[PDB]
Amino acid sequence: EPVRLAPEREFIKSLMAIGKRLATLPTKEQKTQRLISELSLLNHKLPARVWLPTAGFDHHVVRVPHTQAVVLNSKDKAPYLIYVEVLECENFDTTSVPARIPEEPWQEKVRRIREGSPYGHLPNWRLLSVIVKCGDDLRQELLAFQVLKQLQSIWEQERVPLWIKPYKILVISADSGMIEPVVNAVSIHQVKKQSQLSLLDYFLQEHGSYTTEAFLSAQRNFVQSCAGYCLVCYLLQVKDRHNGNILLDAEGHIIHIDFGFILSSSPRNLGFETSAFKLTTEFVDVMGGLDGDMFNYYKMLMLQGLIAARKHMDKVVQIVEIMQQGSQLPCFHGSSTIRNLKERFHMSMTEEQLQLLVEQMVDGSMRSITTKLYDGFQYLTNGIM
Ligand SMILES: [Mg+2]
Repeated sequence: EPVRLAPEREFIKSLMAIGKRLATLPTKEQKTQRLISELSLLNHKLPARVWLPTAGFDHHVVRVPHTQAVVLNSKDKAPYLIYVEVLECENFDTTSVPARIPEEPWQEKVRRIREGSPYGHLPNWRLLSVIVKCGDDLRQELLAFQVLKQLQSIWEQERVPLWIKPYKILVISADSGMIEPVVNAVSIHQVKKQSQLSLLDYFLQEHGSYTTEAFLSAQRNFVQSCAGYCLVCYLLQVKDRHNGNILLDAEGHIIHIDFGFILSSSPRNLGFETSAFKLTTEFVDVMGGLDGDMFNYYKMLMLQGLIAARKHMDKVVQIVEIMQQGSQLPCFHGSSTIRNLKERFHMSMTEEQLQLLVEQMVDGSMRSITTKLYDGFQYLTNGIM
């Protein structure tokens, strides 16, 4: 029995077909009801010789818990999120399809699904998640994912301890795809809404006090991820940054999501911004303030990260150029997109100049901080303060 492709195609198509039927429904409530029925049907055919390509390890799909999926918010479309139970195997080509067994945080979902699943006792059981978008073009997300992976590889190679979290994208059609969500994390919006704390106070409560290893560890993770995404947002010109599309994980890292406006995507910023990455007071406070060692570390990481990126520039630009040749995406706008991208690597600068640039960029990223208004008047008047 060779690895047959038709089962897999039918599986992927079934997920898209579900989305299409949900999209005929006006209300979220109705889509939720329909989704339960749809997933129950899917389970008729499982386990099967099919896989979720976003897994990143060989496995068979065994179950899609039909009550546990989520219809996501959409004005027009019908995006949805499913949890998918799989059994890991070492080699998919040699492994037989598993025999059927008859019938909040990530951590609680995993617990509840495992307990309710006839497969949940198996040691090779794993829960995966995927967002199915049957009417959204994900090629721009895929480009971002490819670039993020490349930057991650560059920083690893150059031993720069920046941290980012590329999330997997599958492009199905020109107007459909799949996204592996980042599950161990909540938007900063919700972290603040639920806790009613600043991020600093949240860290002190959740991780520990200033003298604790946990606090320092979380702070280090926050800085390394902040620096990583600062560079990502600058190089890719990621726009539409807000607390709804920045997540916080249980380790203190931030994760940027939703790359719907990158590179030359309209509308262009008219406020002379170097990047839409904004370093708020709240963020600077987590780093222990403007004069703090962790803020200095942040700036050092930005410089070492940019040095590393610059050194391997062609690896990143090539990814963008290949995507541009194949596709007519909104983030491309004729010649200038690539020119401007290359210029953001600062190939002509010395490391001394790059250090000065990082200072300017960091200063600019805090432009929304009220202190900058208060203490910026020397640039706007003939006074020296
Ligand atoms: Mg002046």
